[PDB]
Amino acid sequence: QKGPVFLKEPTNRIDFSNSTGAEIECKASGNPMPEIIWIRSDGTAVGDVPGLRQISSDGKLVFPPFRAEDYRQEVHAQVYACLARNQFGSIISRDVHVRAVVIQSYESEADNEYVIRGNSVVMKCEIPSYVADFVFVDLWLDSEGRNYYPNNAAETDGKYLVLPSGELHIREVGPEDGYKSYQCRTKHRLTGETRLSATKGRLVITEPVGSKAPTFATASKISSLLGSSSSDIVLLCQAQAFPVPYTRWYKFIEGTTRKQAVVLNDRVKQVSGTLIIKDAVVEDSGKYLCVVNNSVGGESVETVLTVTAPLSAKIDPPTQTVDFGRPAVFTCQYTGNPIKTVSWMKDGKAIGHSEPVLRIESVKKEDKGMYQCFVRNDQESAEASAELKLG
Amino acid sequence: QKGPVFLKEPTNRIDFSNSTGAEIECKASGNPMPEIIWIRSDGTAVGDVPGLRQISSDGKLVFPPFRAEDYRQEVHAQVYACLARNQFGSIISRDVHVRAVVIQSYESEADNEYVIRGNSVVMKCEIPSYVADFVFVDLWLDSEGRNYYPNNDGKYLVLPSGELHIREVGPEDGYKSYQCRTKHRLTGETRLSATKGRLVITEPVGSKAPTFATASKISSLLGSSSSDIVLLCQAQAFPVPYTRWYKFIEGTTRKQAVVLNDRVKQVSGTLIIKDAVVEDSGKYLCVVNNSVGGESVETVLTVTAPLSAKIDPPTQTVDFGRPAVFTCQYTGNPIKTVSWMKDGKAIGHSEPVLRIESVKKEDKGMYQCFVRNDQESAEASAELKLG
Ligand SMILES: *[C@@H]1O[C@H](CO)[C@@H](O[C@@H]2O[C@H](CO)[C@@H](O[C@@H]3O[C@H](CO[C@H]4O[C@H](CO)[C@@H](O)[C@H](O)[C@@H]4O)[C@@H](O)[C@H](O)[C@@H]3O)[C@H](O)[C@H]2NC(C)=O)[C@H](O)[C@H]1NC(C)=O
Ligand SMILES: *[C@@H]1O[C@H](CO)[C@@H](O[C@@H]2O[C@H](CO)[C@@H](O)[C@H](O)[C@H]2NC(C)=O)[C@H](O)[C@H]1NC(C)=O
Ligand SMILES: *[C@@H]1O[C@H](CO)[C@@H](O[C@@H]2O[C@H](CO)[C@@H](O)[C@H](O)[C@H]2NC(C)=O)[C@H](O)[C@H]1NC(C)=O
Ligand SMILES: *[C@@H]1O[C@H](CO)[C@@H](O)[C@H](O)[C@H]1NC(C)=O
Ligand SMILES: [Zn+2]
Ligand SMILES: [Zn+2]
Ligand SMILES: [Zn+2]
Ligand SMILES: [Zn+2]
Ligand SMILES: [Zn+2]
Ligand SMILES: [Zn+2]
Repeated sequence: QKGPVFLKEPTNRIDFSNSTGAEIECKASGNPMPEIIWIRSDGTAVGDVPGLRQISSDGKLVFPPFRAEDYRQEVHAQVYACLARNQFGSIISRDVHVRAVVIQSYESEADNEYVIRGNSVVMKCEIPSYVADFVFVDLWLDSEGRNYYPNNAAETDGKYLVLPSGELHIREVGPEDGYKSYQCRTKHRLTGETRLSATKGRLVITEPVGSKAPTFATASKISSLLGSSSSDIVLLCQAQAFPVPYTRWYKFIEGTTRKQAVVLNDRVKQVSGTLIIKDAVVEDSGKYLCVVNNSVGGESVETVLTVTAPLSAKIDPPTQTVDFGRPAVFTCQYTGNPIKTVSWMKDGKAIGHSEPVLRIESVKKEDKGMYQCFVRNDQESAEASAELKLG
Repeated sequence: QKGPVFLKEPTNRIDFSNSTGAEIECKASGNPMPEIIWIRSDGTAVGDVPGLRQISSDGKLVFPPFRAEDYRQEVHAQVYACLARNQFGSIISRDVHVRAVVIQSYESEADNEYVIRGNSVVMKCEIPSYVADFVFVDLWLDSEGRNYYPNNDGKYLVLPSGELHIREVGPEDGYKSYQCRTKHRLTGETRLSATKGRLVITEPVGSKAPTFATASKISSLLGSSSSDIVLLCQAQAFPVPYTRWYKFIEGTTRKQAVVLNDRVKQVSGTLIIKDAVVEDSGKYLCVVNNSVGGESVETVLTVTAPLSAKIDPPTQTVDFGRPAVFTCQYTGNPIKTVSWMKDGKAIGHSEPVLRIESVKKEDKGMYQCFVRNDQESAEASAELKLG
């Protein structure tokens, strides 16, 4: 009757630990019911590797736990896929990127941050490059025993705020905050075990010796950051000075030298120089300018934001019947941000086109089969299925 | 008989401590002996605040040393200027910005850096942002007593920006401890790192895709023309990756790799430029790659040549209604905005070439060309006589 249609596909990124292991599933339907075949991204089938990779009873790729010594790259750190197939044609899933990571002991360095009294500060949990993806801050803790818990910012009103980007924001530091010391404890999203910071950060408060220029923590006059759609994103202004200055956030109008001021809502909030875009959307993207002036002068810093949305695609029509000699067109409709490549596939084999509209002019008995459009950006991809028929 | 021009033009930026003190001197030229007046940037004149600001004889301005408590902003941190006058009119001295520093007893933290063996790492001893305008790192030291040095053997290297670079990080390197010595440029007072940097060497096991220190895909940087400039690439991968630095073309997606030679060198992921030119200014790209993966980061760069200029002709005479023109020959990088002023009065034109084909009776006097940018400046003048 019909061709294979993908129901449950795995996720673009599958990460796990050598102690846990993983078993991933792929589901397709149609008449006759297709059989699920596991393959690499280049379309080559994968066999067992006893102790590492084994295909189980029903259509399920398994990665049992393993010694750190038994780690094998081509098995664990790999690009995978899922192939559903029957009489009509074949289809491939979105590329499934597996990275299995052995448990590797890590430590968090809470950095002492220099400040002038009256200025607000943000102190950071320094985390190594390699665990940064798998680890984040569970909470903040001081020497006095007060836990500062991380939160979506509904209420930005308070002395202490733990913001979603993982830092601890303190409004207008003073002597009372001077002899307090702070720990950050982090959680591994695979293991789920918590670890306190080894070194404790402390606020070092200088006094308004002079009156000076605004000074950012770095010489960088431009930055960039990325955030998801539903996430609460945090831009930063780390500017420091005396006398304590005021912050103004602006957003650039695209492709021109003309700026515009950021409108604050119960959605968009400001704390010190910290801008909070909480409950974001793609249109929040653009070039931003933080501007801090004081009595002695002023300086400014650019920031490039890009909001990403989940890639999804649907082919119109899911199926169509045509007669020999008549044109048959397929149109791939997509969402998510950003987009780089849209590409077409036939029965598992590629067709060079960058266009969302696939147009065959005169059908052939050759052209009968299954069609797919592949939408992709660096960190993500998606798969929509389609069938062709003849008369 | 004739009008003024600037012979002695004090430095654009002046810094000094409370213990040292400082002084400035400004002459020009011309006839009769020009009135040398010191003015704050907006043309209001400035008098004495004795003990700090007072005008010494010769019409020169001195800043005597002072205690910390007596400090007041308007005199110390401020932008001053200078002006000369005859019947020929006035001319303004360029941007002078002045600062003074009370001793904060600066502290410097040596930051622990966590690394997978085989990967080259950069160590930064972090100086606070406010004092960083002066203090720099002269030397680095470890537990063994090893003295490193600026270097403007090929393993351990300190850069012109002051950080310490290590390549092929081994187990021999990590279980040491590191600390840096910082010297202040307005005093000469040195000091040793408060804390001691520990290098944690982690055992590579599972293969890791290249990751950077921060999520930011871009950075900006700049330096003087004659300076040796560094471009950081901080990347850690297992397998240890290979860093290839490209360079873009202005406002285009076009790309080319770069020319490794005597002036433009490379160490690990670090692209180093020796004594440079404004022609090196541009937008670069750092791509890191290994078997598992790897990604890219781009770095903006600028080079700054000194601002200077003059007007052609330096002087001329004209027939009352006959054309008179002045063009500003400019150099230095970047060049933001040229500005014209009549006897210090601000009269706008954005063109390097300004002309008057119709002369009034009152246009007799001095004229200037101000070449300006964010923090920097230069000035030169010309004058038209009516005959
Ligand atoms: C996945 O790979 C991991 C290594 O990358 C494996 O974990 C390691 O396993 C070895 C021995 O199998 C442990 O060494 C033992 O340590 C215990 C004491 O406990 C340890 O406690 C923590 C670990 O969380 C830490 O403080 C120290 O490493 C302690 O050693 C001793 O009693 C033993 O005699 C032996 O020395 C490693 O400690 C451990 N590393 C970890 C957990 O980070 C893990 O077993 C692998 N999984 C599978 C399924 O093979
Ligand atoms: C705050 O400081 C910024 C610079 O850090 C000022 O922005 C511009 O600065 C350039 C060069 O310094 C000038 O050419 C522009 O004219 C400035 N902008 C404007 C709109 O004039 C900014 O003006 C300062 N704002 C305040 C209130 O001090
Ligand atoms: C070097 O790393 C890049 C980053 O993944 C590899 O991939 C290309 O990266 C460029 C950006 O510099 C993109 O424009 C291309 O689309 C990427 N192509 C692919 C196939 O990923 C690149 O292949 C690496 N170079 C090698 C392996 O020689
Ligand atoms: C400059 O200020 C510091 C601040 O403590 C002080 O110790 C020093 O004596 C001052 N210098 C003079 C010359 O008074
Ligand atoms: Zn992919
Ligand atoms: Zn630090
Ligand atoms: Zn799909
Ligand atoms: Zn200036
Ligand atoms: Zn650190
Ligand atoms: Zn001059």
